[PDB]
This record gives sequence, C-alpha cells and structure tokens, in this order.
Amino acid sequence: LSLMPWFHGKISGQEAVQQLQPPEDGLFLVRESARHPGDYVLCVSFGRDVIHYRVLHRDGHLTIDEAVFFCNLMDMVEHYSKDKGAICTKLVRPKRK
Repeated sequence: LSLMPWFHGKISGQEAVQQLQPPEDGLFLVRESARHPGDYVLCVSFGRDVIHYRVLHRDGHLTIDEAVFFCNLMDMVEHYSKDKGAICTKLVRPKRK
C-alpha cells in the first residue's frame, strides 16, 4: 500500500497508460479502481502494449480466481516478481512517484 512506490492510488487508467509510457517490459504500477470501489488494477507493459488485470476480492485477493489468492497486494506483487505464468510477463521495475 501507500508507502509502496508501485502504488499510484487513484489515477484514471488513462493516466496509467501514460505513466507507463516509455515502454519497457515488466514496467508496472498498481491503482485503485473507479467502476468498482475497494478494488485494484495492476498495470503492465509488455510488447509496447499496456495490459491490465483487475484485482478482485474473494475472502482475499487475486487475478486467476481460484487460482492463487493473497493476503496483501504487497505480496501478490512479490509473487508475480518471480514467476509470471498467468499474466503476460514477469513484473520487474515499479514505475514510481
């Protein structure tokens, strides 16, 4: 959370595609969602495109229901820093400020 350099909180997606803009594989950040409150969107750069993955809540947290779920984002994040499978790419540099 707040003190995490990868978290930009409340910026339109629209902003994020921008932040993330000298493309660079695994360049990511995380922001709170608008249409569904309490929820997250993790933004990823991969192949010059920017992909997104809603973070759902289900007793906890996750992107692959059912698959892998977390206690903290600060931890889904770690997780997706060593094994990508599931999303397009391995998270590397957090975009920051």
